[PDB]
Amino acid sequence: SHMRGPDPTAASLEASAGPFTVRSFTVSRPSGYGAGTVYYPTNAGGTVGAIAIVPGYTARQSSIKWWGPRLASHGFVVITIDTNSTLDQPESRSSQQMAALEQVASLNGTSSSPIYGKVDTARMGVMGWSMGGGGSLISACNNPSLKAAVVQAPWHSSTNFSCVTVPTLIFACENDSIAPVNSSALPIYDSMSENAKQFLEICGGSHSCANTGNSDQALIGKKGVAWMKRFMDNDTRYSTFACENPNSTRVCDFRTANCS
Repeated sequence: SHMRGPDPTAASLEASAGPFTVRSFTVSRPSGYGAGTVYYPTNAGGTVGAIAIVPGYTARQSSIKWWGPRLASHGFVVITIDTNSTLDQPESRSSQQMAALEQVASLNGTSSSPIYGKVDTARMGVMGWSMGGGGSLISACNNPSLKAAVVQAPWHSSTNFSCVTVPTLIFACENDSIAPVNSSALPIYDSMSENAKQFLEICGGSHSCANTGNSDQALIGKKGVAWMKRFMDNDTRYSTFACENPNSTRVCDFRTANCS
């Protein structure tokens, strides 16, 4: 019972910004991770959940930053991070992701912070690209109270994510050469038995097909926002957009199970 904003439409979800005004700040003393930018709604009308987003191997915040304003404008506090090192592996990335959520919780309690009192610390979600995606799944396995996960071209040495009980959306990139769909994304998707889950493969995509500047932001943004609003807010006004096949020629494989 955490509704923010009006009933959504396709158009309102496809737009570059949702209903809320977004401001941001850069974390002064990032504690447990490399750097962070916090995006927040000024006017969501209530506390909102928090989401931490982690980049890929070799990559920096810029690679995933487009998600920060996109999600925050629909009613989330969103921290986009740099890892301690561009060469951190998935386990490290998961620890840093959780550290980022932890510092957002601290700042929610800090009267000097722009996000003072804006966060519902009981409602948190995880996202990431590449190893940041594999780290997000680790996070969800270790912390089953997380409300949702949205990952893109996830990377891990294993495909065994049967441990993920949280609602999980996987964006895959059809022609990914780093994390091939058939040997990575689809096995990971199929390993999950215990949860609402979805698999959306972007036609022609390379490993970076869901990153900042991508050609499919209306589609990808609509789906990521819809999944987060549905599951982080238990907002069934978003069931339509979270669960649907989005009838897009830019989707080359779509699967979902246990969605409502």
